[PDB]
Amino acid sequence: SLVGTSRAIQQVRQMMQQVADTDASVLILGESGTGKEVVARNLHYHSKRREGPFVPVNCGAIPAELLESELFGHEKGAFTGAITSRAGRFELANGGTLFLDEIGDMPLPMQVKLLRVLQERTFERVGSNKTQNVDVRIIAATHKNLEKMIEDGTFREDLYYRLNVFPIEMAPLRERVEDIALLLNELISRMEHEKRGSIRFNSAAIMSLCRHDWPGNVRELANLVERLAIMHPYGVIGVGELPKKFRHVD
Amino acid sequence: SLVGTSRAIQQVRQMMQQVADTDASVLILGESGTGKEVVARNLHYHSKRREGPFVPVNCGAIPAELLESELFGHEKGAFTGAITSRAGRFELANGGTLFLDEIGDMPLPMQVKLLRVLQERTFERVGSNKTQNVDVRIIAATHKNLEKMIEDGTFREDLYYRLNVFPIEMAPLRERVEDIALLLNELISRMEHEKRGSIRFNSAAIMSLCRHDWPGNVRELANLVERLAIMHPYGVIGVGELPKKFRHVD
Amino acid sequence: SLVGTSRAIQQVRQMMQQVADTDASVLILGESGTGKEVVARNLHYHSKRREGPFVPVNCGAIPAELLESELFGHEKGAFTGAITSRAGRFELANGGTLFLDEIGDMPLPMQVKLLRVLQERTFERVGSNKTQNVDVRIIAATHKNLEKMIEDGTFREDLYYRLNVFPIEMAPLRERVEDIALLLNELISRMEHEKRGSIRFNSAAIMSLCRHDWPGNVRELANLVERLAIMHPYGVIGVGELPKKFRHVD
Amino acid sequence: SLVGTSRAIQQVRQMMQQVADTDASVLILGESGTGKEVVARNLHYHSKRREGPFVPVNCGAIPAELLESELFGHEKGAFTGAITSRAGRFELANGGTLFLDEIGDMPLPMQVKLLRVLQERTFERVGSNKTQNVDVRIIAATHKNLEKMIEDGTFREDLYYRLNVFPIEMAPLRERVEDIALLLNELISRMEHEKRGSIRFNSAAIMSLCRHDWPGNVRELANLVERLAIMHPYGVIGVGELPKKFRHVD
Amino acid sequence: SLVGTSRAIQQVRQMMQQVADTDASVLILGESGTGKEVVARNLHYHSKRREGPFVPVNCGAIPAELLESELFGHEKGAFTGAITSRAGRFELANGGTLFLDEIGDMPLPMQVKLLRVLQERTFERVGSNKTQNVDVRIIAATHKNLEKMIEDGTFREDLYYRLNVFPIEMAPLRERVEDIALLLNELISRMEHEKRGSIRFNSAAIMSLCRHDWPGNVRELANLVERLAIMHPYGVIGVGELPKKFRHVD
Amino acid sequence: SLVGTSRAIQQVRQMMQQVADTDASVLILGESGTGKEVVARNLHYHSKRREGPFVPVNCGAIPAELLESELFGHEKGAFTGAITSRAGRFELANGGTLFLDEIGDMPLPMQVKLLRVLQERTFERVGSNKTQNVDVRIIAATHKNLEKMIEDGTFREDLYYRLNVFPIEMAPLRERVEDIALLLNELISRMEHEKRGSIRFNSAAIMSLCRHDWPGNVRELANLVERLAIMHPYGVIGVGELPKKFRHVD
Repeated sequence: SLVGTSRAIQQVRQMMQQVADTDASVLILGESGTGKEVVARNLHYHSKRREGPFVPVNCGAIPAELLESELFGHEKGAFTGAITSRAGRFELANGGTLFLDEIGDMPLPMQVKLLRVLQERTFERVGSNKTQNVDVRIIAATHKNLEKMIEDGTFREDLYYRLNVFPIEMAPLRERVEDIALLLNELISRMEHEKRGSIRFNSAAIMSLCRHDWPGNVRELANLVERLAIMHPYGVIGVGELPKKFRHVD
Repeated sequence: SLVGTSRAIQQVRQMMQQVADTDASVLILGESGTGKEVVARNLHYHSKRREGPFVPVNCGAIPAELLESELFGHEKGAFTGAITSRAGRFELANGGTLFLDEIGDMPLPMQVKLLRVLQERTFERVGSNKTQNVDVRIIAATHKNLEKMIEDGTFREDLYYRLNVFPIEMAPLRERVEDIALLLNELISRMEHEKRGSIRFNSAAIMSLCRHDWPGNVRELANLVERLAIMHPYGVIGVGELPKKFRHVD
Repeated sequence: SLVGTSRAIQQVRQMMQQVADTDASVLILGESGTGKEVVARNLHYHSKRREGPFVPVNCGAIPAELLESELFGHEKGAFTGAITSRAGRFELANGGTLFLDEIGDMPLPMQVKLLRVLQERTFERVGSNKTQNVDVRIIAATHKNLEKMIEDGTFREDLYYRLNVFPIEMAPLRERVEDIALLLNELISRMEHEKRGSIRFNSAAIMSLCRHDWPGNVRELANLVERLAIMHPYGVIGVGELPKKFRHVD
Repeated sequence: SLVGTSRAIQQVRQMMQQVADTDASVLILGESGTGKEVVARNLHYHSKRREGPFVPVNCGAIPAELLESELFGHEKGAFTGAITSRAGRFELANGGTLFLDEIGDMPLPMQVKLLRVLQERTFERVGSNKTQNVDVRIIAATHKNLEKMIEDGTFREDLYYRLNVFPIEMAPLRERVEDIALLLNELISRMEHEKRGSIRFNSAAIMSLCRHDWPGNVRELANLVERLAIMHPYGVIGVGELPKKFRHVD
Repeated sequence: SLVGTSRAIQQVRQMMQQVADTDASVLILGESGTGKEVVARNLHYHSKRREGPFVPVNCGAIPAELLESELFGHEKGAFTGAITSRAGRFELANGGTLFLDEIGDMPLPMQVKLLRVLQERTFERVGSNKTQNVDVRIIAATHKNLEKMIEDGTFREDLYYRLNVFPIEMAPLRERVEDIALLLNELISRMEHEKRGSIRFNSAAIMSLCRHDWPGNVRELANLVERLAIMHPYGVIGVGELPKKFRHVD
Repeated sequence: SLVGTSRAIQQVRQMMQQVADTDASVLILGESGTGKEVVARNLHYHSKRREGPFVPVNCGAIPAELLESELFGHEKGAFTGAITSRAGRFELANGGTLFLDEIGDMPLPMQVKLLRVLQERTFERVGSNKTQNVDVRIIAATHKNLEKMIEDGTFREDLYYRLNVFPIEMAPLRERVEDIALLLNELISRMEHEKRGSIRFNSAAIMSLCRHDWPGNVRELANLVERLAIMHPYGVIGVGELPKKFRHVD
C-alpha cells in the first residue's frame, strides 16, 4: 500500500519485508504525514501478530497523570475515579501489536515503567499486586530527535536502545517528489472507489506540486485532493485550478 | 441569510454553495461574532443532511473530564454519576450534522478519539464494548490559530488535515464596513418583525459606525441595535444618539 | 555474568567479590550502557540480601513532587490523589537491597531526607507520625560527576561520603575493546538460547567494531547484534554486513 | 564526643561549655565534614533544651518556594497542594532547639522573616491570621563567608548580628592533623561496636594520612575507615594498604 | 529611646519631634545598625498614626517578581500561585504607617508604581480593576547614596523628591563615640531586665571601645554585649576581657 | 496651570495652545522637574482626546524583556508567566492619549515596533495573530539628547522624526528665576488648600532662592516648600530659615 518509484520508498518496502514477520521492536521515524501509522499497520498485517489485535497508544495525547492507568490498567479504587477494574493497552494488545504513537512525548516516569515491562515481560495493573504476563510485538513512531532528547535528559537511553532495534526512516514528501503522480493516482482512486468525488491533474499541475514544500507531507497532499474534488468536481486540475500557495512556475 | 455587498461576503456565499450539498468536512474560521454558527446552520439546511439533526458541541465549555461521555455517550455505571445509559452527541447527530464549536478548545485526548471516529466511522459509548456505526457530516469552527497550536503541540496535525478539507474564512466586521448599512437593515427588520422595537440610522451615524473597530463584530452590532431601541424608541439615530465610544468623526 | 579478559573487568570482578556479602553502601560509576544495573543485581544475588527483595528507584524519572511519596510511602489523604495508604520503596526494600539508579538526578530536598534515613535507619510515610524501621543494603549508580555537583551545590557532600563507601568504576567499551569478541559471544548465545535469531562475526568485522567509539557502550553493542540478526538472519557478519557507521578500516 | 588534643579542639570544647546551658544563639563555622552538626547536637543535649526537641532545617535543600511553609507551617488552602493544615519547623522546635544547617543558603525573603521571628518571638502559619508564640534556642551553621555575602547583598547584616552572638569555629582536619590517631581510634571503635568491621593503622600509615589535605575533613576520614574495613577486613593498614591518593611519603 | 549626649543624637531627637505628628514623608539615612528602624517605630508611636498599624516592607529582600503583589495585593488567579485573593502591604498599612526598609533596593518598575500611588492616593490589586483608596504615612530608610543612583539611572528622581521631604541622617557610631557609655548602659539594662545576663565595663574597656571603628555600628555594639555576658557572666569587663579585635590601647 | 511671567513660559503656553487640539505628536524636552508630565496632562485635557484615557508609559522603568507585553498586550501562554490574556498600554489608550515618559530610555527593539504601530496604526498582542486597530494621540517626553543618541546608534532617526513633529522645550528653573515668586505662591496655595501646612517667604529669601542652581528644578522647589512647612510651621521664611545650601547672599 506504499506507492512510488523513489529509491527511498523502495528501501522502506525492502526493510518492512525484512522485519515484519519477526517480533523485533520497530522504530519508525519521520515527519508528520509521512505514513508512519500506515507503515505500522502494514507491518502488523504482515507479521506473526497478523491475526491478533493492533492497539494504538497516543503517548502525547493521554494526560500524563492517566497514562499509567491507560497502559497498564487499574483495579477498582486505585485512584479518584476508578470505580471499575479495567484492562489497559498492554493487556489489550496481548498476542498482537502495541503501536506507540509519538514515543518521544511519553513522560519519563512512564518511559522507565515501559522499559521494565519490555525487560521482564510482566506488568501489574495500577493498584494491583497481581503480576500479569504480556506478549506484545512493539512498533513505535516519532517525528522527534530522540538522540537530542537523550542529551537533554528528556528521553531514556536504555529505552531508546531497546526500542530502536530496527529503525525505518520515512523521507519527507519534498525529498521524493518523483512519487507525487503515483501518490495522486492512489489518492484519487480511493476517493472514486468510495464515491466521494473525482478529479485528475494535468502535467503542468503535477510539475507545480513537485515544487511545493509539503509541510504536512502526504496527509497534506491527500487534503488537497479532497478539497479540489469540491472546488472542481469531476474537473481536470491545471495550474490555474490549484490554490495560489501550490502554484510554482518558472 | 448572509447580508452584504463586500467581496468577502460574496466569496463566502460562493464557497458555501460549493460545499453545502457535499458531505465534506468544513472548517469555519473567524473572530467571535462573525457569524460562524450562522454559516454552519445555513450549510446544514442546504445540505444532504437538511432533514436530519443539527447537533452543536461546545468543545471549550464542556468539562474535559466529561467531554468523552458527552461526545460518545456512556453505559450505566461507566463512571461516578452514571446511573443511566445515555446516547452522546455523535449518536444524536447520526444522519445529520455535528457542529464542533471552537474545536481549538477540544482537549488533546479527545482530539485523537475524535480523529479515530472520523477515520473508522465507528465509536463505543464510555464503558461499552459495543461498536456502533456513525454517519455524521462534520462542520467545525474556530477563532484560534490552529497552525500555531500544531507548532505548540496543543492541536493534532492529523486531525487538522482531516477537518480542514474545505476552509471558509469570515472577515471581521472592521474589514467589511461597506456591509454595515445592509446588516443594520436586516437587524432592524428582525427586531420589528418580532415586535421588539424600531429604529433607523441616519447617514452620519452610519459613517461613524463604519469607523468603529467592532471587537465583537456582528454580534456587537446587533447588541447596539437592541440597546438603541430602548434608549431612543422609534427614534432616528444620529451621531448624537450613539453612545460615546461609537462616535467617530473627523 | 561479567564477560571479558581486560584488566578493567578483572578488577571489577575482584571488587564485587570484596564487597558483595557485606552490607556496605556501593556506588557504581560509569557511562550509560556499561552494565551498572547488571553489576547491582549481581551484587544483590551474591549478598546477605540475596533471598530478599531487589527494589530499583529511578531517581531522575520520578516527578520531583512525587519522589517523597515514592521513596517513603504515604498515608491516605497526605496529598491530592492520596486516597489509599501505600508503602514506599524503602519499606518495600526492607530486608533486601535498595538500588538508586542515577542518584545524581535525585532532587536536593530528597538527598537530605535520604541521608537522614541512612543515618537514623528510620523513616515516616508522608503524612504520618509513625516512625518505622528500615534495614536496606544500599547500591547506587551514576553516570554523572558527583564531585563537580558538590562544587556546584547540586549534590550534598554529606550524602556523597555516606554513599561512596565502596566505589566501583565501569570503564567505557571503547577503553576495553579487547572484550568485544567475548561480549559478542555472550550476546549471541543469549539470543540463540531465547530463539530470537543467530549470527556470528568474522575477524574483519570484529576488528572494525574494535575501532568504534560506542557512545552507548555495551547496550549499543547488544542493539547491533539484535539488528544484524534481522538484516542477515543466520548470517556471517563481515565488514560489508555492518552498517556504514560501524565500518572502520585502514 | 569531640576527640583530640589539638589546641583548636580544646578551645572548641571550652567554648561549648561556656554557651551550651545558655539560650544564646550559636553560629558554628567550618568546612563540610568538620563536625558542625555533631557540635550542634552536643550543645543541645547539654543545654536547657536537653529534654526538648532538636529540629534540623536544611536551608539550602528546601525549595525556596516551599521554605516559608516548611519553617512557619501552613493552613489548609494556603497554596497549591495545601489540603491539610500543618505545623512547621519553628512550631515543632518549641521548647527545644532549632538547628539551621547552612544558614548562608537561606533565601533573602526568608532571612528577613526569620529575623522578625527572632525579634518578636511570634509567627503566623502561611495563610493564617493567628499569631503564635515560639520559644526556640537557635543554633546555626555555615561553611560560607557570611561577611562577604553581606558585602554582596546576599545575606542580611541585621540577621547576621542576631545569629552571630556566640561563634564557634571548627578548624579543618588539615590544620589539626595531630588529632588523626585519636579520631581514627574513635571511628574504629564505633565500627567495631556496631559489628561493621575492624581494622587498625600502623604508624607509617598514620604519618601518611597526616600529610593528606582532607578536602572532606573528618567525614572523609570516616569514609576511608569504612572503605578499608572492606578492602582489608580485620587487617593492619600500612602505607601499602592505603589507596594511592592517601599515600604521602618523603 | 535614643540614648546619648552627642550633638548628632540631640539633633536627631529635635528633628523627630518636628516631623513625627505630621503626615510628611520621612527619609532616614544611615549605615546599617545606626537605628533607622528604631527611629521609624519611634516616629510612628509619636505620630497621628500611633493607634494604627506599622507595616514594614523590606524592599531588597522580596523577590522583584513578587514585590508588586506584596505591596499592592492580588486577586485570585492574577498569576501562577495566586489561588486566593489577598491584601498587600499598602492595604494593610491603611490608617497607619508604611515603613520602606532599604528603599534604594526597590526595583525601578516598582519605584514608579509607588510614586503613582503616592500621587493619586489610590491603587489596584494585581489583576484587579477595582481602584482602592489608601491613606498611609510614609517612612523610608536607606544606607545607599540615592543621589548617585539617580545619576546612574537606578533610582527615580521624581520619587526621590516625593520621599525626601524630611531627611533624618543617623551618624555612624564611630562619629559619636561619646555616646558609647550611655548606649552600653541601656543595652546592659535591657539584658538584665530580660534576665539574659549581666556585665559592666570599666573605664579602660570603654576607652578601648571608643577607638573601635564599629562597622556594624550600634547593632554590633549590642552583639558584643550579648557575647560578653556569655564569656564573662556577671563579670566586670576590662581591656583583657574584650576580644582582641576590640582592644585598642596607646 | 503653568505659572510665571518669563518669556520662556509665555512661549510654552502659546505653543501648547497651538498644538493641543490637534492630534499631532508632541515631544516635550526638558530637565527632570521642569513640568513635562504636567504639560502632557494639560495638553490632554485641552485636546480632542480630553474625554478619553490618559495612559502613561515609563519607558525606562519597565524591564526591557516585558515592555513589548506592556505596550502591546499579550495572549494567554505567550510567555513564561502569561496565564491570562491582557490588553496593553496602546489598547488601553485607544481614543485617548498615550504618554511616553523618557522615550530616550526605550530599547531599540521597541523603538522600531513603536514606529511601525505609528505608521500602520495597527498592532498585535504578543503571541497573537489578530491585527487590532489603534487610535492614540502621542505625547512623548525626554531629558536626553536624542540627536546625540541617533549619532550613537542608540535611538532611531526614523522614529525621531515621527515623534518630533511639534517640540516643546521646557527651560530649567535656573534660566527663569523671575518665575520663582509666582511658583512659590502656587505651591503654597496648593499646600494650604490641602491643609498640609502654611508658610510664606520674605523678599530676602526669594532673592537667595533666585541665586540657587535648582538641579531638580520645580520639583526640588516644591520639595523645599514642603520641608519648610515642617521646620517652620506657619512661619515667615527669611534667609536664616532656609537650609544652608539655599543661602546665597553677596
